[PDB]
Amino acid sequence: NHLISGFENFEKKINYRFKNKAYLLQAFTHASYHYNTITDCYQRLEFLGDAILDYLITKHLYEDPRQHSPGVLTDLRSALVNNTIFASLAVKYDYHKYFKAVSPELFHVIDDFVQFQLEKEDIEVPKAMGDIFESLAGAIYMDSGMSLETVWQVYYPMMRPLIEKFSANVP
Amino acid sequence: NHLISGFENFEKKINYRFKNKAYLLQAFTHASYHYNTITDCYQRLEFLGDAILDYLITKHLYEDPRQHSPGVLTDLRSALVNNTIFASLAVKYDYHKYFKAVSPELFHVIDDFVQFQLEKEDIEVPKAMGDIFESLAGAIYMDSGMSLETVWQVYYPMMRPLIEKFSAN
Ligand SMILES: [Mg+2]
Ligand SMILES: [Mg+2]
Ligand SMILES: [Mg+2]
Ligand SMILES: [Mg+2]
Repeated sequence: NHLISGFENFEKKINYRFKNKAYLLQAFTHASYHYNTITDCYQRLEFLGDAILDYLITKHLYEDPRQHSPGVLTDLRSALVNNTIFASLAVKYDYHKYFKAVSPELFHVIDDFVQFQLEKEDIEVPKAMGDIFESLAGAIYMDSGMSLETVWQVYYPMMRPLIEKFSANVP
Repeated sequence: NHLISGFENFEKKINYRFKNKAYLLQAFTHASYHYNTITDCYQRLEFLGDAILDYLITKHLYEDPRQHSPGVLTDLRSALVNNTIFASLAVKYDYHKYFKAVSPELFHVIDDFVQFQLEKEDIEVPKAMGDIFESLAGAIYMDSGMSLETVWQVYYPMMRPLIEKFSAN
């Protein structure tokens, strides 16, 4: 191994410590990362985290005292639950530094996207960065004994600025 | 009281008795149903129910001991969480008999779909039936104090046949 080396720094950035680091490793393992022979890649956990985040965001929007009407609920959800915004948040919280892959093509797309985001429509969005925003939510869920509340404790702080920005002026 | 007349039979069909029948009424109230001026229409409950069902079905699929691959999980979820399957289940459980709306076109589309399902690509699927499969889940969630487990106690029995069938194919 060197597989889990360095993960403590990520845990500090999102403020969550894994009990079973295998979940965190799985979350960050791309299908091309053949050097990880101890867990699967992140796809199963992405499948799970995807629905988890959809539910948590939906619930938050539904409960917001601003009492959005249905068309607005729908627009807000569309704008907060999509691969592009999930990627932008992943790179904002350094997920790309712990991602594991073997892909010069991913490197290129991620690198351009990360640069472009820091200076902030035809920039290519790296879908994998959105996918690990989802997979990590799944990992946290699984690590905490299937606790939605733990996931939201971690994820709400990262999403709150866009939630507030969009809920004041809906795209 | 005019508005909730006969809802006790629906409650028996799905095996859930509402603590506050307002949520049941709201779940079945289409935006066109101008006679109801005591609750909102179903759309806010549909918004919530939609994500609730996607979570519960995703979770079920992920936990299945066959350890479906990602590709399979994704295909099963698409086959199980779509407006058409939801509309077919709503109708199978008589949701259409309690739907409140003012729209001949909608009821015509529902009638034809209900018939087509009894006779069982061409047929028009009434989106509103899928929408109220979602809204009722949202309603049960609210009525039960935002309990995901109560929703699934009601909804799993309705979905199990299709979950088991698609999961074997
Ligand atoms: Mg989703
Ligand atoms: Mg994804
Ligand atoms: Mg949905
Ligand atoms: Mg719907």
